[PDB]
Amino acid sequence: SYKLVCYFTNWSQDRQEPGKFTPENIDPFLCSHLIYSFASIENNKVIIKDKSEVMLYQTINSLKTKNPKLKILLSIGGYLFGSKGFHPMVDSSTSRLEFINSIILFLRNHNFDGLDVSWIYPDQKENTHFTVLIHELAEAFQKDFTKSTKERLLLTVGVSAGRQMIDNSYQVEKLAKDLDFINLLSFDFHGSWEKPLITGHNSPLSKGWQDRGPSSYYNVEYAVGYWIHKGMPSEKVVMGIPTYGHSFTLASAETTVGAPASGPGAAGPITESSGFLAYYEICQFLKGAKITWLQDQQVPYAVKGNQWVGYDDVKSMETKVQFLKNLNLGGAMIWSIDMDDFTGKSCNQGPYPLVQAVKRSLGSL
Ligand SMILES: CC(=O)N[C@@H]1[C@@H](O)[C@H](O[C@@H]2O[C@H](CO)[C@@H](O)[C@H](O)[C@H]2NC(C)=O)[C@@H](CO)O[C@H]1O
Repeated sequence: SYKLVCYFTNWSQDRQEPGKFTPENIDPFLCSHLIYSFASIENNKVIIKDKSEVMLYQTINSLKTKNPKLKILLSIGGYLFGSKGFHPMVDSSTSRLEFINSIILFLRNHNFDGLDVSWIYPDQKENTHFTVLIHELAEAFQKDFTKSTKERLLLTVGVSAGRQMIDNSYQVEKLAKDLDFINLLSFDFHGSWEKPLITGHNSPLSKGWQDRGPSSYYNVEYAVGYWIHKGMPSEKVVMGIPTYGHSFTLASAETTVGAPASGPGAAGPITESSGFLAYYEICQFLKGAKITWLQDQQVPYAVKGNQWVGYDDVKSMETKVQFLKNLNLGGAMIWSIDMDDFTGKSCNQGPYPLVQAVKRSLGSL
């Protein structure tokens, strides 16, 4: 039994085609779990800020009628929300209790199966707050189940794949008791924010030939091994796989991993954010590009003109699924299905080429 946990986002609705996504684009049988990104916190209570909020509820109810086994979770956190978003809610047990009670009511009222807490990232400063918040949610969800005729609300967390951040942020053995599973954020290993500013892959499975010492932690295999080492049962690790890539503008003629970059890559036409591209943008980028498969890191990168893009393709999906099966992981998580070529129109490999390849690979005996 493997999970396929699929994040989708509430900002993809604002994009033009072929990136214009709403919950109606969701195939109810594509994933085992869907996670809505992201809720907000107002007056210490959970809400959803989304012009299409009430239509989301319609889709939730429709999806769960079509596939009664489907679980749909609500996520709070994400990069933009940061640590600031969790204040003032986390500042006392009183304000945290307001929040936890709001969560139970909201999830039940709106037919959600659970909560994902994706705090990006606690670090030293918020380690205690994150830990207590998770512990209090877990306890409250259990108490609520003790009294309910309904299923216990699930509790998951999106967590760092970086060793140092993991060490600083988490009390892993406690997290292993409190969480149903972790959504391991095994991507954003490299990108245009790095100093020195050199090319590197978003989500390498394995270490680079040039990696030594601390740089040898910056890959998926290491991250998964580290979480397990720290006490997370392998079956509670749901390994994140990205459907976006990180891009660089090259500073010289050199086009290899670790070549100098002047900055992020050119923004994609649809996502309009220099430094990343959705898969449906990558399929356009690849026309006229030279693609290299890294034998050391087991992932591709492509170069065209002065642009360098490290991304994940169908070969990477099948490779990463074989790896997670070999390590007895709980499944795969996707960030995010609304950046796969969900329409099928860009890549000409049918709808959701990456996620279908994950599903097919997971299901293959
Ligand atoms: C589950 C989780 O918390 N994922 C994080 C995401 O927040 C982050 O994606 C980024 O989210 C921002 C909002 O917080 C978006 O504005 C931004 O477009 C988005 N970037 C991409 C490429 O999807 C992802 C990926 O970096 O990982 C975590 O950091």
